[PDB]
Amino acid sequence: TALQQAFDTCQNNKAAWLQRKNELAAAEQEYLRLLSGEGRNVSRLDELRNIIEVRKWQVNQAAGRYIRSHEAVQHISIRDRLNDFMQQHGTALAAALAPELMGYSELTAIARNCAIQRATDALREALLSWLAKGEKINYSAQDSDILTTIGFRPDVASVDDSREKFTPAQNMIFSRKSAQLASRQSV
Amino acid sequence: TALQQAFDTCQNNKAAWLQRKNELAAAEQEYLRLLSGEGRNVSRLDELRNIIEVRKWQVNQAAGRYIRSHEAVQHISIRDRLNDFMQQHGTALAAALAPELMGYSELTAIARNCAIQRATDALREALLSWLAKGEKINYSAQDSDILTTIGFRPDVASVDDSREKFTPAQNMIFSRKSAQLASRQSV
Ligand SMILES: [Hg+2]
Ligand SMILES: [Hg+2]
Repeated sequence: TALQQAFDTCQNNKAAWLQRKNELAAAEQEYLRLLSGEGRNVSRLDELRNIIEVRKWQVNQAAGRYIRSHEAVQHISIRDRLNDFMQQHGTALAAALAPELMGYSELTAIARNCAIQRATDALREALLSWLAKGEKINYSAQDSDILTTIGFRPDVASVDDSREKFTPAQNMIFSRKSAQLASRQSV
Repeated sequence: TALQQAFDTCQNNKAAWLQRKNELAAAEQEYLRLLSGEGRNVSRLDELRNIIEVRKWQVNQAAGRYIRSHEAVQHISIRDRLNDFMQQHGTALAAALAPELMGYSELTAIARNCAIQRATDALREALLSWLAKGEKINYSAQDSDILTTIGFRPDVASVDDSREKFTPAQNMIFSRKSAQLASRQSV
């Protein structure tokens, strides 16, 4: 399913994000070791300084991509579970909304928009009243394992990491440097 | 119930509106009979001209009041039937919306607004997809007799009748003249 793929991608993206944070930390650590020593490796320091800049960008990109993949999983589940819900109870729901919705398949564009907006306001009010009961809400059983596994929201750390904005021109430079970093043989 | 009262009021208001339209027509008819005759009852004509102006205002007011009472019946039924719906299926609906709604009773004001808006967008999308099936929508069985009796929408005649706007100052004058018209003994 699309949901399963979306979950595999989210899990992959979260790992990539944490991997980048590890790599950055490893570079920061080597840099600091050199700053703390007696030597003065001008070129190694300069190269590490460049690497650190690249890793920060990678952390930022990975964090954003992870957040979007996380939201994608939830978005797909909601859509799909709501479709199943309407399959079971659409008739009763529409019937309750009949004074707004009856004759929908015959309405003009302008009429359909009004009808949907008003039906939507009524639904919102009903949802709000039900929510006020304070009943605890669990995930749909069908998607509970996946939704539980991914967590309710991405950690704020990923939001902090992706806050910085990079232009397309910057992404061009950094994506080039990333590829260069990826083909480096350590020696 | 509030719905039963609202229906009694709608039925009353529709009758009042048609009654006013009859009264106006009766005055217009007497006026025309006089215009078509040989006589020249200056004062009766002038009084009829005044009466006709008052009846037009009454038709306008009654029409508006009828439309609002009709919408009130539908508004109450939708609210009530949706409440019953949530009573039966709220848990499943909320569960399907869990990635948006879970933890709602704990959210800040800003968070609650976002959560409701997003849950509401998802609902709208689900409703739209279900509607695209083109299944015919009937009234909830509980309110079907009342909703059928009142009709889906007020006749456009009532919209035409209430289109004209009257200021509070005009309503003051006309409401006075209406009362005067009501205490007239015909002679
Ligand atoms: Hg994930
Ligand atoms: Hg009515």
